[PDB]
Amino acid sequence: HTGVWVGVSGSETSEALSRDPETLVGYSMVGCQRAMMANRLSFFFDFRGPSIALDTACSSSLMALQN
Amino acid sequence: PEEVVIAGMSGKLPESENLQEFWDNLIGGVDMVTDDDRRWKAGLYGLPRRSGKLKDLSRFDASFFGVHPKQAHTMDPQLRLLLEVTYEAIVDGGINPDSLRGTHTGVWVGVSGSETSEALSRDPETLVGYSMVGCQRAMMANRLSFFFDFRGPSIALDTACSSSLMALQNAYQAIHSGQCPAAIVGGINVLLKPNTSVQFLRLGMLSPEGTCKAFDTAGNGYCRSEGVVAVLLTKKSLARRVYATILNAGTNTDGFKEQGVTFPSGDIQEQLIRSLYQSAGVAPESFEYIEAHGTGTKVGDPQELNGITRALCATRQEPLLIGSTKSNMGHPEPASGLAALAKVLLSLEHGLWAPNLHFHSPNPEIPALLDGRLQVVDQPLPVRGGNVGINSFGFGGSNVHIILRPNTQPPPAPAPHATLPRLLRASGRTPEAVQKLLEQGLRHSQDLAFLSMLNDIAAVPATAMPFRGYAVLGGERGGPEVQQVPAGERPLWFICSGMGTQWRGMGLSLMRLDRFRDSILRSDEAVKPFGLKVSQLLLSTDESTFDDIVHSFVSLTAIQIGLIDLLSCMGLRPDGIVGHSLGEVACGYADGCLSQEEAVLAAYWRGQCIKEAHLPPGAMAAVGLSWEECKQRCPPGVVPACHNSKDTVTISGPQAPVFEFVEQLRKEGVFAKEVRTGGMAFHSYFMEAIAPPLLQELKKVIREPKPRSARWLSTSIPEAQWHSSLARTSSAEYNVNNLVSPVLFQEALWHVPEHAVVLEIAPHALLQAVLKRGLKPSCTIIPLMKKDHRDNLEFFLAGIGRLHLSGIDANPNALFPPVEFPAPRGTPLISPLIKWDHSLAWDVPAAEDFPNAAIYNIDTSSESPDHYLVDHTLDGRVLFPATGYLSIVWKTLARALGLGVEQLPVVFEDVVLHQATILPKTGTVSLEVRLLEASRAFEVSENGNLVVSGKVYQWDDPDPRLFDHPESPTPNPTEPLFLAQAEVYKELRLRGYDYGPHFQGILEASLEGDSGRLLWKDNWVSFMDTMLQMSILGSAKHGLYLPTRVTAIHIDPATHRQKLYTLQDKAQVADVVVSRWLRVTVAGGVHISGLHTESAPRRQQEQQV
Repeated sequence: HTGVWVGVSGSETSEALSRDPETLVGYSMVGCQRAMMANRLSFFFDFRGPSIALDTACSSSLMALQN
Repeated sequence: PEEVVIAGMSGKLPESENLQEFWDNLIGGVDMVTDDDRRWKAGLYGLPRRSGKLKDLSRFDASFFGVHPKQAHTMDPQLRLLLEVTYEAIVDGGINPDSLRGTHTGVWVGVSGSETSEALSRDPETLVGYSMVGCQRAMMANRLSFFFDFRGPSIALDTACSSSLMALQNAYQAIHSGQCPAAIVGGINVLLKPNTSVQFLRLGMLSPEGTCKAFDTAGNGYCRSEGVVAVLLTKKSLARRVYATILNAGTNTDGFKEQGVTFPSGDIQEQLIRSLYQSAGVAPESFEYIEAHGTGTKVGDPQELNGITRALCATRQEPLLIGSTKSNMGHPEPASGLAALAKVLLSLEHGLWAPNLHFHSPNPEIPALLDGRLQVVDQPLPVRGGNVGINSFGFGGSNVHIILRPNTQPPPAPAPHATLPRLLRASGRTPEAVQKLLEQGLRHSQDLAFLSMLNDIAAVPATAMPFRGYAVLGGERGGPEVQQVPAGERPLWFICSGMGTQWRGMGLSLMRLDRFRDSILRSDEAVKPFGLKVSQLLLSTDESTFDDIVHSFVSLTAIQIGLIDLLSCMGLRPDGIVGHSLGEVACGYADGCLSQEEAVLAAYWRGQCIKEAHLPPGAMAAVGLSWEECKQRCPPGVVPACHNSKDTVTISGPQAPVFEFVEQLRKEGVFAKEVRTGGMAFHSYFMEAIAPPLLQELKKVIREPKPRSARWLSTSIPEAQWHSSLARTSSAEYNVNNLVSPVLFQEALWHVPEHAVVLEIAPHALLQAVLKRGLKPSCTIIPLMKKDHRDNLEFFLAGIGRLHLSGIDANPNALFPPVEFPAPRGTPLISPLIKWDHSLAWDVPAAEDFPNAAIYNIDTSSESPDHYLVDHTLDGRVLFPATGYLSIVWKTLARALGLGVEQLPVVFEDVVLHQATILPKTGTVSLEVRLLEASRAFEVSENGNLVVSGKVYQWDDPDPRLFDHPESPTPNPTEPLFLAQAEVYKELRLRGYDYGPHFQGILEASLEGDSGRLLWKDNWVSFMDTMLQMSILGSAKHGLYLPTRVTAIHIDPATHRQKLYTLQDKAQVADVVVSRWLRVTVAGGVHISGLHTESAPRRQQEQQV
């Protein structure tokens, strides 16, 4: 039931890949969405617990540790 | 632990400016998803044309939230709407926001997009710094905490489409564990960037029909929608209104799934549901309605519904109701959960289940729907009663499920107090807001809980909400009054009237109140030893009841004490106390210098002592003359009695001298009158004899004197003595002096500061004129009772209302018995009633602020949409079609002009192809096209080498005549035979052109090669290449010739659509003509002029040896 709390505040790569409507690929949503930063880890490691992506700025990592 | 309840709720949802409109749409069957062009021109990039969208995003009351005009434009619309919706959420439950300020309450906001941050930082030369404060994802919770001063956790979750419900789960954990006393939960999602809808469409999640057809066979995808919804979770000890109680909320991730990351897993969802309903101790049968995700996808719905069937519907007898709010308003990804919660709570409040649209046949992959074990709500169903469940499952894999126990509180049993009139006080940002609140209050006049909750939230400072209003309900003469409130603190003062105010049947209209009755009973107990009861005196009917001095004095003191008690109940404390001579007793009670029993006893003793001695009758008379002048005018035996004001002076004395001087005044014509006291000249020398026994009795009456607070201003003694010992403490000597020394009311008035709120505390506002003239013009008298009025409770309530309008915060809930909480089910919602100042319109990013010279990657692999190019093989090597460059340049021009290719008739001129690009077998080749609009020229470069050059520009005035087929120079009447597709392409093969199936599009051609029929697919490259093939077909020159120059080309999609005619089979065909004399190849909507082809050396690969 182990769960993944990840402190992230920047999703810049999401913008770069989603800048051209003609040739974008739907994979970018799976690979760049902020929430996937933890869901990918849970998917690979087979964790059935929580998977959150906190966003408080400059304190997100320690907030994840507290959670 | 502690109970967690849903105190309040608010939000803005697709085509629903408030929750009441959301409900009106849900029940009425309206489809909140529309086909408008608000966010972007519909059909852009092939996106689904339909999307549920909020009505307006440009409204925000920045001033109320301390956001400056510049900061407002740079702020995210989500944050502005969220501030407003959260304020509505706090007030929905009656919890005044200032009560939670400084509390540990924590904000959880679930959000998934930051398009505004990407937009406002696009130009690094002029972007403003404060764009990050107002657009950062972390500021969704931080800004709310900053404004509302919440010292608890402030987080912003993403959790991939289950953010709102995950935040609700975290808030439930926090309040359950005692970490936080209350929580605010939010969900926000706005559609501003078409690239995101394009991504979701490419992933295959969006529905081409633009509808979430839940639990139905036609399920294809989901319709994206905008939402902003905020909820207030509080522990049961605080909640004033309760919607439902959160029995248990959980969360789990699907973990590793062989199918993929975006594949819903039903086993894990079933495990979570079962675990939760086991940990909460709730039988599966108790459930009455589970709000399924219902996204509408083909794979997700079977998994979720089968999981629900296994977890819940396995061991029950009656069928289970299943619903999906997304079929109505679309799918707000981050805020989907809270939208479902809002729907469920509204349906519970209104006693119906909001139906589910777009369901006309079950999905045969779900056995439960086919059987009766699950019942979809396709029409309204009354709420029978049970526990509800809500689950939101993000596409990442995070699941959330919450069990709810609906609130079932019946309306209270009627009580006599409900007949008495109430008072409603409102405060708003605009007069219209206060009027709206008053109107809604008057509609529900009989709902005590609603009025109590409204009165609780109206206590807000005048600076924030400048307009106030009040309305007495339950009385015949009741009409809302509204006026703007001047800012700044206004001192509150008390003026206690004198001996004159006394009338038959006074106070009975106030005995119906509780505090007044208790005060009167305490007074009667105080005076009980002497044989008379104040209650009996008030209840008397004889017009001679109050002719006695003692009855009048004691009843007057009791009534004033009761009024002063009523004012205290509402938290009011005076900054100034001033009294007429009988009043100072009551005034003394106001400051606490006396206890109630002491004051009542003193009044009775004064009366009895006055009765004991006998003096010659003498009438106290009022004369309108200057006080000092009155001194000289007054005859012997009379002394001034009351310095009411600058003009008003009532003189008293022996009856005969007063009559003589009254006759003299009447001769003068000046104002002359005498108040009725039983013919007694109070405050004159006659009272001197009465004193000794008066002091004796009062000494026992007042055991230990006490200091007179600085607030109390003494009319008994001049200011010169205001440092004196005698006038320093409320004592027997003080009362004796008051009974003897003349009244100095006018003097004490001058210390009433400007903008004072006086209150004539007495059974009858006798001194309204005196106070109006004496006080400075700005003051406000606000009288509380009146003489002979039918319902004095209405007058008192209107007095409290005027007090409210004047700035003073008086909460009328104290007057009446408290209302039990939680409030009954069905109480009107308060969120729709809160209206803001939306005069201004703040910047909202447009679709042109997001990225959309032009560079094109030609990928010829199997999956690439350009895979058809692998059929354009000449000499055995694949080459980019000459017409392929034309299409790329055309798309570039369309994008720059901001139109679609189908809508842009274009003209190419003086095109030159300088080199041939060989499409690699493995890899890609990138072509870059640049335009010079002013020169109307274009260039296509390949790795820095010029490929195609010429001119391209929009065709201003298309004309169909240009495409009429030129008369053929050869009649060809016989037409015995024609070249079939096989034969024409066999000839082309012999010449060396090796076109594949995709570029085989000449259904038939004439022998001379001038006429033919061309097949039309959606690809323009193939059609134009087939035109060039027809041109090449009729030439006598052998070997392969490639285009090198075209003089002019015209294209017109409209005429092209008109020209295409379907064949007997389903195929679409276009008729072509080639006139070599005129040098034109015309087919459908295309017109090629001045084509020049140059022979190309054979590759001499001689792969065949």
